[PDB]
Amino acid sequence: SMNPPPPETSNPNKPKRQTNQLQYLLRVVLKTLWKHQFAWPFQQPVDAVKLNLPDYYKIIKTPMDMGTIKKRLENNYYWNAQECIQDFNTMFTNCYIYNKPGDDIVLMAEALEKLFLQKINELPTEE
Ligand SMILES: Cc1noc(C)c1-c1ccc2c(Nc3ccccc3C(C)(C)C)c(C(=O)O)cnc2n1
Repeated sequence: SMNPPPPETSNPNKPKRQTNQLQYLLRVVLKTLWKHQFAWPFQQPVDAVKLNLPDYYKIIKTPMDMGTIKKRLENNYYWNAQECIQDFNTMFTNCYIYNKPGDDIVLMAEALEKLFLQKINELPTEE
């Protein structure tokens, strides 16, 4: 029972929406990040069991990953772009909180975050 359940990718009680900004986040931002050579460790939830990180979910209480973000986008889980941007930010910050500066995973995260920030800089106007 070591890993927690993953973050939800759908919810019957959460209102759903498609916006051009959310479309951009899936088509341009996530797509660009997903194919980056350092993306793979972020493409699914951290498996603290398999990775032998027994304290991971003791430290990180709001886990997030690009696999979850991808599904949320594909499922129209979000109401707005801010919610999705928040998930990306949580993913990166979690990584910086858990690992030490100069760990390879942190360098990988930093590469992805730089690219993330460049793509969301050109987030289009709503509608
Ligand atoms: C993401 C993330 N956030 O915190 C941690 C911790 C991770 C993380 C780190 C490594 C992962 C990983 N491979 C791995 C395992 C041990 C040492 C070094 C690495 C790499 C530098 C190659 C990433 C894998 C994997 O090998 O499948 C998956 N998720 C990981 N998450």
